[PDB]
Amino acid sequence: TLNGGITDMLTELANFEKNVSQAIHKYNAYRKAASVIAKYPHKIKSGAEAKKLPGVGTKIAEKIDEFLATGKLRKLEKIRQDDTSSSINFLTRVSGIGPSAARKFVDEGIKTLEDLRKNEDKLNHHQRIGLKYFGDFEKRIPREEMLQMQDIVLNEVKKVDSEYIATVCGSFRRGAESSGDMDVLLTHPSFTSESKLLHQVVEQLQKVHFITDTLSKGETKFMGVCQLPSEKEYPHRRIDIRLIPKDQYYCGVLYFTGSDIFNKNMRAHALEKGFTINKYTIRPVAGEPLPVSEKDIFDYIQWKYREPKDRSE
DNA sequence: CCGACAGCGCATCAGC
DNA sequence: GCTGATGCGC
DNA sequence: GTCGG
Ligand SMILES: Nc1ccn([C@H]2C[C@H](O)[C@@H](COP(=O)(O)OP(=O)(O)OP(=O)(O)O)O2)c(=O)n1
Ligand SMILES: [Mg+2]
Ligand code: NA
Ligand code: NA
Ligand code: NA
Repeated sequence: TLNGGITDMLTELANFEKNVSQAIHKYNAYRKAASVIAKYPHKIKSGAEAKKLPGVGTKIAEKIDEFLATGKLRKLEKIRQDDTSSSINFLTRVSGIGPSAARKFVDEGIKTLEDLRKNEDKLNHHQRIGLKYFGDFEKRIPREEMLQMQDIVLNEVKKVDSEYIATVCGSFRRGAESSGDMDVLLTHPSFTSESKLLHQVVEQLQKVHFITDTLSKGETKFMGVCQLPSEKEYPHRRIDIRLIPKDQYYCGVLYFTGSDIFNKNMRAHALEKGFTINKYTIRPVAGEPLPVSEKDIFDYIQWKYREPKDRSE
Protein backbone atom coordinates (compact mmCIF):
# COMPACT_ATOMS: atom_id res chain seq x y z
CA THR A 1 0.00 0.00 0.00
CA LEU A 2 3.10 2.21 -0.14
CA ASN A 3 1.99 3.17 -3.64
CA GLY A 4 -1.22 1.16 -3.76
CA GLY A 5 -3.35 4.09 -4.87
CA ILE A 6 -1.17 4.60 -7.94
CA THR A 7 -0.81 0.92 -8.86
CA ASP A 8 -4.57 0.39 -8.50
CA MET A 9 -5.16 3.34 -10.84
CA LEU A 10 -2.75 2.02 -13.48
CA THR A 11 -4.15 -1.52 -13.32
CA GLU A 12 -7.69 -0.20 -13.71
CA LEU A 13 -6.60 1.90 -16.69
CA ALA A 14 -4.85 -1.16 -18.13
CA ASN A 15 -8.06 -3.21 -18.03
CA PHE A 16 -9.97 -0.40 -19.72
CA GLU A 17 -7.47 -0.24 -22.56
CA LYS A 18 -7.59 -4.01 -23.03
CA ASN A 19 -11.31 -4.65 -22.71
CA VAL A 20 -12.87 -1.42 -23.96
CA SER A 21 -10.34 0.44 -26.13
CA GLN A 22 -8.98 -2.82 -27.55
CA ALA A 23 -5.38 -1.65 -27.10
CA ILE A 24 -3.30 -4.55 -25.81
CA HIS A 25 -0.05 -2.58 -25.96
CA LYS A 26 -1.45 0.24 -23.83
CA TYR A 27 -2.67 -2.49 -21.50
CA ASN A 28 0.85 -3.94 -21.36
CA ALA A 29 2.36 -0.48 -20.88
CA TYR A 30 0.08 0.28 -17.93
CA ARG A 31 0.83 -3.14 -16.45
CA LYS A 32 4.57 -2.57 -16.84
CA ALA A 33 4.40 0.81 -15.10
CA ALA A 34 2.25 -0.59 -12.28
CA SER A 35 4.73 -3.43 -11.78
CA VAL A 36 7.86 -1.27 -11.55
CA ILE A 37 6.10 1.17 -9.22
CA ALA A 38 5.08 -1.72 -6.97
CA LYS A 39 8.77 -2.58 -6.54
CA TYR A 40 9.77 1.01 -5.78
CA PRO A 41 10.72 1.11 -2.05
CA HIS A 42 9.56 4.71 -1.56
CA LYS A 43 6.40 6.77 -1.23
CA ILE A 44 6.10 8.50 -4.61
CA LYS A 45 5.75 12.26 -4.13
CA SER A 46 5.69 13.44 -7.76
CA GLY A 47 5.17 12.25 -11.33
CA ALA A 48 8.71 13.33 -12.17
CA GLU A 49 9.96 10.97 -9.46
CA ALA A 50 8.03 8.09 -11.01
CA LYS A 51 9.20 9.24 -14.46
CA LYS A 52 12.68 7.99 -13.52
CA LEU A 53 11.41 4.40 -13.48
CA PRO A 54 11.59 2.31 -16.69
CA GLY A 55 8.11 2.00 -18.18
CA VAL A 56 6.86 5.30 -16.78
CA GLY A 57 6.65 8.05 -19.38
CA THR A 58 5.10 11.50 -19.71
CA LYS A 59 1.41 10.53 -19.71
CA ILE A 60 1.56 8.31 -16.62
CA ALA A 61 3.69 10.94 -14.86
CA GLU A 62 0.94 13.47 -15.59
CA LYS A 63 -1.71 11.04 -14.34
CA ILE A 64 0.28 10.40 -11.16
CA ASP A 65 0.61 14.17 -10.65
CA GLU A 66 -3.17 14.59 -10.84
CA PHE A 67 -3.68 11.68 -8.45
CA LEU A 68 -1.22 13.00 -5.87
CA ALA A 69 -2.77 16.47 -6.11
CA THR A 70 -6.48 15.56 -6.12
CA GLY A 71 -6.65 12.04 -4.69
CA LYS A 72 -8.35 10.84 -7.87
CA LEU A 73 -8.24 10.63 -11.66
CA ARG A 74 -11.14 12.34 -13.45
CA LYS A 75 -10.71 10.13 -16.51
CA LEU A 76 -11.01 7.00 -14.36
CA GLU A 77 -13.89 8.34 -12.28
CA LYS A 78 -15.84 8.99 -15.47
CA ILE A 79 -15.04 5.55 -16.87
CA ARG A 80 -16.36 3.86 -13.72
CA GLN A 81 -19.77 5.54 -13.95
CA ASP A 82 -20.17 4.81 -17.67
CA ASP A 83 -22.75 2.04 -18.14
CA THR A 84 -21.60 0.82 -21.55
CA SER A 85 -17.90 0.91 -20.64
CA SER A 86 -18.48 -0.93 -17.37
CA SER A 87 -20.71 -3.53 -19.04
CA ILE A 88 -18.21 -4.18 -21.83
CA ASN A 89 -15.42 -4.51 -19.28
CA PHE A 90 -17.39 -6.99 -17.16
CA LEU A 91 -18.52 -9.27 -20.00
CA THR A 92 -14.89 -9.92 -21.00
CA ARG A 93 -14.53 -11.80 -17.70
CA VAL A 94 -16.41 -14.61 -19.41
CA SER A 95 -14.01 -17.00 -21.12
CA GLY A 96 -14.65 -16.87 -24.86
CA ILE A 97 -15.95 -13.30 -24.68
CA GLY A 98 -13.32 -10.82 -25.83
CA PRO A 99 -13.45 -7.05 -26.45
CA SER A 100 -15.21 -7.56 -29.79
CA ALA A 101 -17.98 -9.89 -28.61
CA ALA A 102 -18.47 -7.87 -25.41
CA ARG A 103 -18.98 -4.69 -27.41
CA LYS A 104 -21.38 -6.43 -29.79
CA PHE A 105 -23.39 -7.85 -26.88
CA VAL A 106 -23.61 -4.49 -25.10
CA ASP A 107 -24.70 -2.85 -28.37
CA GLU A 108 -27.59 -5.33 -28.43
CA GLY A 109 -28.66 -4.52 -24.87
CA ILE A 110 -26.89 -7.58 -23.47
CA LYS A 111 -24.86 -6.32 -20.51
CA THR A 112 -25.16 -8.85 -17.67
CA LEU A 113 -24.73 -12.56 -16.97
CA GLU A 114 -28.52 -12.77 -16.69
CA ASP A 115 -28.77 -11.33 -20.20
CA LEU A 116 -26.27 -13.90 -21.46
CA ARG A 117 -28.21 -16.77 -19.87
CA LYS A 118 -31.45 -15.75 -21.61
CA ASN A 119 -29.65 -15.32 -24.94
CA GLU A 120 -27.70 -18.58 -25.05
CA ASP A 121 -28.30 -19.02 -28.80
CA LYS A 122 -26.19 -15.90 -29.40
CA LEU A 123 -23.22 -17.55 -27.68
CA ASN A 124 -20.75 -20.03 -29.15
CA HIS A 125 -19.69 -23.27 -27.43
CA HIS A 126 -16.70 -21.70 -25.65
CA GLN A 127 -18.79 -18.78 -24.39
CA ARG A 128 -21.55 -21.07 -23.10
CA ILE A 129 -18.97 -22.92 -21.01
CA GLY A 130 -17.30 -19.73 -19.81
CA LEU A 131 -20.72 -18.52 -18.71
CA LYS A 132 -21.69 -21.81 -17.04
CA TYR A 133 -18.52 -21.90 -14.94
CA PHE A 134 -18.13 -18.13 -14.56
CA GLY A 135 -17.60 -18.23 -10.80
CA ASP A 136 -15.40 -21.34 -10.76
CA PHE A 137 -13.06 -19.95 -13.43
CA GLU A 138 -12.32 -16.94 -11.22
CA LYS A 139 -11.49 -19.10 -8.21
CA ARG A 140 -7.87 -19.85 -7.37
CA ILE A 141 -6.67 -23.46 -7.18
CA PRO A 142 -4.73 -24.32 -4.00
CA ARG A 143 -1.51 -26.26 -4.65
CA GLU A 144 -2.87 -29.25 -2.71
CA GLU A 145 -5.63 -29.60 -5.30
CA MET A 146 -3.08 -28.99 -8.07
CA LEU A 147 -1.16 -31.97 -6.67
CA GLN A 148 -4.31 -34.10 -6.66
CA MET A 149 -5.00 -32.93 -10.22
CA GLN A 150 -1.42 -33.70 -11.23
CA ASP A 151 -1.75 -37.21 -9.77
CA ILE A 152 -4.78 -37.97 -11.95
CA VAL A 153 -3.25 -36.63 -15.17
CA LEU A 154 0.05 -38.44 -14.59
CA ASN A 155 -1.70 -41.69 -13.64
CA GLU A 156 -4.13 -41.78 -16.57
CA VAL A 157 -1.46 -40.66 -19.04
CA LYS A 158 0.70 -43.69 -18.23
CA LYS A 159 -2.42 -45.88 -18.33
CA VAL A 160 -2.82 -45.04 -22.03
CA ASP A 161 0.82 -45.60 -22.95
CA SER A 162 3.92 -45.88 -20.76
CA GLU A 163 5.92 -43.94 -23.35
CA TYR A 164 3.98 -40.72 -22.73
CA ILE A 165 5.53 -38.01 -20.59
CA ALA A 166 3.30 -35.42 -18.92
CA THR A 167 4.58 -32.39 -17.02
CA VAL A 168 2.56 -29.72 -15.25
CA CYS A 169 3.95 -26.31 -16.08
CA GLY A 170 3.20 -22.63 -15.55
CA SER A 171 2.60 -21.21 -12.10
CA PHE A 172 2.52 -24.67 -10.52
CA ARG A 173 6.03 -25.41 -11.77
CA ARG A 174 7.06 -21.97 -10.53
CA GLY A 175 6.03 -23.25 -7.11
CA ALA A 176 3.06 -20.97 -6.53
CA GLU A 177 0.87 -21.63 -3.48
CA SER A 178 -2.12 -21.25 -5.79
CA SER A 179 -2.70 -21.34 -9.55
CA GLY A 180 -5.26 -19.84 -11.91
CA ASP A 181 -5.43 -23.04 -13.93
CA MET A 182 -3.49 -26.16 -14.91
CA ASP A 183 -1.04 -26.26 -17.81
CA VAL A 184 0.12 -29.66 -19.05
CA LEU A 185 2.95 -30.36 -21.47
CA LEU A 186 2.81 -33.75 -23.19
CA THR A 187 5.41 -35.69 -25.19
CA HIS A 188 5.69 -39.06 -26.93
CA PRO A 189 8.55 -40.82 -28.81
CA SER A 190 6.37 -41.07 -31.93
CA PHE A 191 6.10 -37.29 -32.24
CA THR A 192 9.39 -35.50 -32.96
CA SER A 193 10.41 -32.39 -34.90
CA GLU A 194 10.84 -34.46 -38.07
CA SER A 195 8.35 -37.26 -37.40
CA LYS A 196 -4.09 -39.38 -32.35
CA LEU A 197 -1.48 -39.06 -29.59
CA LEU A 198 -3.25 -36.15 -27.91
CA HIS A 199 -6.73 -37.55 -28.60
CA GLN A 200 -6.14 -40.81 -26.71
CA VAL A 201 -4.97 -38.93 -23.62
CA VAL A 202 -7.98 -36.59 -23.67
CA GLU A 203 -10.30 -39.55 -24.24
CA GLN A 204 -8.93 -41.39 -21.20
CA LEU A 205 -9.19 -38.28 -19.02
CA GLN A 206 -12.83 -38.04 -20.11
CA LYS A 207 -13.42 -41.74 -19.42
CA VAL A 208 -12.52 -41.31 -15.74
CA HIS A 209 -14.71 -38.18 -15.63
CA PHE A 210 -11.75 -35.90 -14.90
CA ILE A 211 -12.32 -33.76 -18.00
CA THR A 212 -15.91 -32.50 -18.11
CA ASP A 213 -15.91 -30.04 -21.03
CA THR A 214 -13.99 -29.14 -24.18
CA LEU A 215 -13.29 -25.54 -25.20
CA SER A 216 -11.03 -26.41 -28.13
CA LYS A 217 -9.26 -29.55 -29.33
CA GLY A 218 -6.87 -30.21 -32.19
CA GLU A 219 -3.84 -32.39 -32.91
CA THR A 220 -1.41 -30.55 -30.62
CA LYS A 221 -3.51 -28.32 -28.36
CA PHE A 222 -6.36 -29.06 -25.97
CA MET A 223 -8.29 -26.53 -23.90
CA GLY A 224 -11.02 -27.72 -21.58
CA VAL A 225 -12.50 -28.04 -18.11
CA CYS A 226 -11.72 -30.54 -15.37
CA GLN A 227 -12.98 -31.38 -11.88
CA LEU A 228 -11.56 -33.40 -8.99
CA PRO A 229 -13.73 -36.26 -7.71
CA SER A 230 -15.58 -35.41 -4.49
CA GLU A 231 -18.03 -34.74 0.53
CA LYS A 232 -18.35 -31.26 -0.98
CA GLU A 233 -17.89 -30.77 -4.73
CA TYR A 234 -14.67 -29.20 -5.99
CA PRO A 235 -14.96 -26.27 -8.41
CA HIS A 236 -14.51 -26.89 -12.12
CA ARG A 237 -11.02 -25.91 -13.27
CA ARG A 238 -9.48 -24.76 -16.55
CA ILE A 239 -6.95 -27.14 -18.08
CA ASP A 240 -4.72 -26.93 -21.15
CA ILE A 241 -2.80 -29.84 -22.67
CA ARG A 242 -0.05 -29.16 -25.21
CA LEU A 243 1.57 -31.91 -27.28
CA ILE A 244 5.05 -30.83 -28.33
CA PRO A 245 7.79 -32.74 -30.21
CA LYS A 246 10.02 -34.67 -27.80
CA ASP A 247 13.30 -33.30 -29.14
CA GLN A 248 12.04 -29.80 -28.30
CA TYR A 249 11.07 -30.51 -24.69
CA TYR A 250 13.40 -28.00 -23.02
CA CYS A 251 12.33 -24.94 -25.02
CA GLY A 252 8.72 -26.02 -24.52
CA VAL A 253 8.87 -26.53 -20.77
CA LEU A 254 10.69 -23.20 -20.51
CA TYR A 255 8.01 -21.31 -22.44
CA PHE A 256 5.05 -22.92 -20.67
CA THR A 257 6.61 -22.45 -17.24
CA GLY A 258 6.61 -18.71 -17.84
CA SER A 259 5.73 -16.33 -16.60
CA ASP A 260 4.37 -14.33 -19.54
CA ILE A 261 6.33 -11.24 -18.50
CA PHE A 262 9.41 -13.44 -18.05
CA ASN A 263 9.05 -14.92 -21.53
CA LYS A 264 8.50 -11.40 -22.84
CA ASN A 265 11.78 -10.29 -21.27
CA MET A 266 13.62 -13.40 -22.45
CA ARG A 267 12.55 -12.81 -26.06
CA ALA A 268 13.69 -9.20 -25.79
CA HIS A 269 17.07 -10.00 -24.25
CA ALA A 270 17.68 -12.81 -26.74
CA LEU A 271 17.22 -10.29 -29.55
CA GLU A 272 19.99 -8.22 -27.96
CA LYS A 273 22.43 -11.12 -27.65
CA GLY A 274 21.79 -12.03 -31.29
CA PHE A 275 19.20 -14.76 -30.73
CA THR A 276 15.54 -15.46 -31.44
CA ILE A 277 13.67 -17.78 -29.10
CA ASN A 278 10.27 -19.45 -29.32
CA LYS A 279 8.42 -22.36 -27.69
CA TYR A 280 10.17 -24.73 -30.09
CA THR A 281 13.73 -23.63 -30.84
CA ILE A 282 16.44 -21.01 -30.31
CA ARG A 283 18.35 -19.65 -33.31
CA PRO A 284 21.18 -17.18 -34.06
CA VAL A 285 18.96 -13.47 -40.62
CA ALA A 286 18.36 -16.46 -38.35
CA GLY A 287 20.18 -19.79 -38.51
CA GLU A 288 19.51 -23.46 -37.77
CA PRO A 289 18.11 -24.51 -34.36
CA LEU A 290 20.65 -25.43 -31.67
CA PRO A 291 20.88 -28.57 -29.53
CA VAL A 292 19.57 -28.11 -25.99
CA SER A 293 18.52 -28.44 -20.52
CA GLU A 294 16.83 -25.17 -19.58
CA LYS A 295 20.17 -23.77 -18.42
CA ASP A 296 21.52 -24.18 -21.96
CA ILE A 297 19.02 -21.56 -23.15
CA PHE A 298 20.07 -19.20 -20.36
CA ASP A 299 23.70 -19.83 -21.32
CA TYR A 300 23.20 -18.83 -24.96
CA ILE A 301 21.69 -15.44 -24.09
CA GLN A 302 24.17 -14.94 -21.23
CA TRP A 303 21.87 -15.21 -18.21
CA LYS A 304 22.27 -16.87 -14.82
CA TYR A 305 20.00 -19.90 -14.58
CA ARG A 306 16.94 -18.79 -12.64
CA GLU A 307 14.89 -21.55 -11.03
CA PRO A 308 11.18 -21.58 -12.03
CA LYS A 309 10.36 -19.97 -8.67
CA ASP A 310 12.36 -16.91 -9.73
CA ARG A 311 10.71 -16.50 -13.13
CA SER A 312 7.92 -14.11 -12.12
CA GLU A 313 9.48 -11.50 -14.40
C1' DC B 1 7.60 11.48 -36.19
C1' DC B 2 6.78 6.77 -35.82
C1' DG B 3 6.89 1.37 -35.66
C1' DA B 4 7.77 -2.51 -32.24
C1' DC B 5 6.10 -4.22 -28.24
C1' DA B 6 6.00 -12.65 -30.27
C1' DG B 7 3.00 -14.94 -32.38
C1' DC B 8 0.88 -19.51 -32.09
C1' DG B 9 -3.48 -23.20 -32.41
C1' DC B 10 -8.11 -23.59 -32.71
C1' DA B 11 -13.13 -22.07 -33.57
C1' DT B 12 -15.65 -19.34 -36.38
C1' DC B 13 -16.62 -15.98 -39.78
C1' DA B 14 -16.02 -14.03 -44.64
C1' DG B 15 -15.88 -14.95 -49.21
C1' DC B 16 -14.69 -17.64 -53.73
C1' DG C 1 -16.96 -27.74 -50.97
C1' DC C 2 -12.69 -24.88 -50.20
C1' DT C 3 -8.94 -21.01 -48.47
C1' DG C 4 -8.01 -17.15 -45.69
C1' DA C 5 -9.17 -13.57 -41.96
C1' DT C 6 -10.55 -12.67 -37.42
C1' DG C 7 -11.30 -13.38 -32.59
C1' DC C 8 -9.68 -15.42 -28.59
C1' DG C 9 -6.69 -17.00 -25.03
C1' DC C 10 -2.81 -17.82 -24.00
C1' DG D 1 1.79 4.39 -23.53
C1' DT D 2 6.87 3.87 -23.59
C1' DC D 3 10.93 3.29 -25.72
C1' DG D 4 14.32 4.04 -29.09
C1' DG D 5 15.38 4.23 -34.10
N1 LIG E 1 0.44 -13.96 -23.02
C1 LIG E 1 1.12 -15.14 -22.53
C2 LIG E 1 0.42 -16.09 -21.59
C3 LIG E 1 1.08 -17.20 -21.14
N2 LIG E 1 2.41 -17.41 -21.58
C4 LIG E 1 3.08 -18.62 -21.10
C5 LIG E 1 3.80 -18.50 -19.80
C6 LIG E 1 2.84 -19.09 -18.87
O1 LIG E 1 3.48 -19.59 -17.78
C7 LIG E 1 2.20 -20.15 -19.70
C8 LIG E 1 0.84 -20.60 -19.24
O2 LIG E 1 -0.16 -19.55 -19.15
P1 LIG E 1 -1.07 -19.19 -17.93
O3 LIG E 1 -2.08 -18.22 -18.39
O4 LIG E 1 -1.73 -20.39 -17.34
O5 LIG E 1 -0.21 -18.45 -16.84
P2 LIG E 1 0.33 -19.07 -15.51
O6 LIG E 1 0.19 -20.54 -15.50
O7 LIG E 1 1.75 -18.68 -15.41
O8 LIG E 1 -0.41 -18.44 -14.28
P3 LIG E 1 -1.82 -18.85 -13.75
O9 LIG E 1 -1.73 -19.33 -12.37
O10 LIG E 1 -2.71 -17.67 -13.78
O11 LIG E 1 -2.40 -19.93 -14.60
O12 LIG E 1 2.18 -19.67 -21.00
C9 LIG E 1 3.09 -16.54 -22.47
O13 LIG E 1 4.23 -16.73 -22.85
N3 LIG E 1 2.38 -15.37 -22.93
MG1 LIG F 1 -1.58 -21.48 -15.74
NA1 NA G 1 10.84 6.48 -17.52
NA1 NA H 1 -12.97 -13.19 -21.89
NA1 NA I 1 -3.34 -21.84 -18.49
